[PDB]
Amino acid sequence: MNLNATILGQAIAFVLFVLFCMKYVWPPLMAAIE
Repeated sequence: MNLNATILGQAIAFVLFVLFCMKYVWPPLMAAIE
């Protein structure tokens, strides 16, 4: 079942999360710790 778009979109779900951590968490994390 080579449903490309779903595997691609699973990788989107992963990458979007990961970079959202690299951007919407990094600065306030940095401010909190130093």
